[PDB]
Amino acid sequence: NQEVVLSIDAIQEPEQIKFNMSLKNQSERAIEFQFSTGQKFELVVYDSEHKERYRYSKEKMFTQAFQNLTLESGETYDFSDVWKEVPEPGTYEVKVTFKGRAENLKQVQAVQQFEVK
Repeated sequence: NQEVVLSIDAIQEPEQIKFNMSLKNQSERAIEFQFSTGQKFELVVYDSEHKERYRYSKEKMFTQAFQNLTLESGETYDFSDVWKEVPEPGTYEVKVTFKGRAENLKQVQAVQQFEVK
């Protein structure tokens, strides 16, 4: 029913937490996304008081380059990130937002609860 779908998988590792994402074109048509900088996504890890614990974007510099990307019918754009410190046990939420903009598409974002144990 939705043309594009973003999935998030959060996996607790020994030294860190890993986030695997896949932006999937489920439509029958190719879809173009445009970006105004090199940055492809944003990822933010919220705690139970909605304070930010991690932001992919902090500590990074992106080129001010326009980009033009086509996701074919069925194609996925796969991407991941590592949060380099396990926090304390509890439930958290990761919100990934895709920075590419498709004509006649709401911006693509997903959220995902995950427990650190």
